[PDB]
Amino acid sequence: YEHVTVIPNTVGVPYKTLVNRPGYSPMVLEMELQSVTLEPTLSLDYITC
Amino acid sequence: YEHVTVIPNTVGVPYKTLVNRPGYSPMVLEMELQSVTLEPTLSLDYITCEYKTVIPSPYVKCCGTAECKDKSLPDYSCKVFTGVYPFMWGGAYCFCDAENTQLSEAHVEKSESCKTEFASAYRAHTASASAKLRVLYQGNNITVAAYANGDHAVTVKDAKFVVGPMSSAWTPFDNKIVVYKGDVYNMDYPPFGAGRPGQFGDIQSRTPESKDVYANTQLVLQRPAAGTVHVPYSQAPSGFKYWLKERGASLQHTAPFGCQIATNPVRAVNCAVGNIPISIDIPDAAFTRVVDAPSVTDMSCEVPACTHSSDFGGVAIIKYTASKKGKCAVHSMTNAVTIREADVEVEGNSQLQISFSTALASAEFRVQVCSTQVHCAAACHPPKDHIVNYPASHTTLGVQDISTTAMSWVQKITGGVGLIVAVAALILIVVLCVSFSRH
Ligand SMILES: *[C@@H]1O[C@H](CO)[C@@H](O)[C@H](O)[C@H]1NC(C)=O
Ligand SMILES: *[C@@H]1O[C@H](CO)[C@@H](O)[C@H](O)[C@H]1NC(C)=O
Repeated sequence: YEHVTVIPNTVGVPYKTLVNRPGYSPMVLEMELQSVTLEPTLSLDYITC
Repeated sequence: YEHVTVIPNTVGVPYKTLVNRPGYSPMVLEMELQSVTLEPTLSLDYITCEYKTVIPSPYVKCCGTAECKDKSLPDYSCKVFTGVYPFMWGGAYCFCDAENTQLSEAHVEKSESCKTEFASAYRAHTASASAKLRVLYQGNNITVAAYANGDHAVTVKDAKFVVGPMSSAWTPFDNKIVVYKGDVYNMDYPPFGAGRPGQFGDIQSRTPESKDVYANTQLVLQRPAAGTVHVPYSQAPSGFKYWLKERGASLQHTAPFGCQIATNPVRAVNCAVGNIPISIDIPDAAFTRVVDAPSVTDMSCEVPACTHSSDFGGVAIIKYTASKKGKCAVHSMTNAVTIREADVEVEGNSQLQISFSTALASAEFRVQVCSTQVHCAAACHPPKDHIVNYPASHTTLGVQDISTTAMSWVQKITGGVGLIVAVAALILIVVLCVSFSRH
């Protein structure tokens, strides 16, 4: 019951995914991105003022 | 009619049987065997238990020489030791210095525990089989029971029937069996009066209250220490008392085909071996005339979803047109497909949905609904799960097993060479017939 799919990294575009498990009515799920955050690991060297 | 059928000895799989009386609507009877018990004939050989070493006070013969008296006790042991000078709290028990002797005597008996704590050695030879069968007869579940030898007719609700004899005579019990409280062991116990010391059967009696007993315990009395009043003797390590350690595994776990062993009485339950014949006679009152049953037309079958699995993974919707309201029997003419439902209520121009089990990936099968066959073409998919906790019910499949594209593929692969062989034969013929007009 694990469905693996690949969606483009674009916010605000609804994507349709069809899960068809045999003997069950097909189901379409719409997926929507809202934010993709890239948090880098920071290391403070020094400050200036 | 008198209907004879053979069903496999497997618990939890319901089998449907089609009774076809000419001029009468077919009748489907659903039978499922609940339990099959194999109670073997028991012959009590003997009982064994813990012994008790009865050791009386030693006969100290002071200033004299003691004499052993010959008694007929089992494992009777007596030994006279010379030159004993035993000491008590206030010195020597004997006035004489050296001519005093110690007579040591000992004998073995059954312990009291023999009435409660005991092992029995039985001789099992033949088993009487009996079965309890549930039959879906006329919309009702009826439960019957009879011994499956083929010579016990049971008539319930006007249905006369007899069961067995079993096709296979296999039994999990051997000739020699040993029974202890709730555990049964297949063991070649030593015969009665020939036990070995330190082994199973060192002390044997015939019944829990008998008075004579056989014993082979190797009791050997040793010489007592100087000035010590005690009775040293060689220990008799009871084979029964440590029998409870090297037992291994009882037959409950080791018997093949999943036989369950119970005691009081000892019996083998649900031994999945072979098939069983059952003959059921029933007069015409259960039967319904072909004219009295509704007829049908314009039958079509569609399988919108099918998966070949242990459960009812196939569902088929049959659109039809009938003539009147009534009960109709459904039966598969193909052994590879099994329908859960046996009887349906037909009305008119309606449609029916049935659940079926199959092991074949494709299923081209004809179903005789209301004494009329309809062909259904299906394709079934493998299931996601590998382990089921209940056994399958669609197991009847072999090597001539129809499938999907496969047989078209083996057709397309069989583009043989016989055309090229024929044109080479033509060349050979036209060479021979230049001068082969005679032979
Ligand atoms: C219980 O003990 C009685 C007497 O000691 C004996 O006759 C009987 O077989 C025993 N039953 C069980 C189930 O142990
Ligand atoms: C008969 O018993 C079986 C199992 O208990 C059940 O599935 C079936 O519906 C019953 N049928 C009737 C008519 O009682």
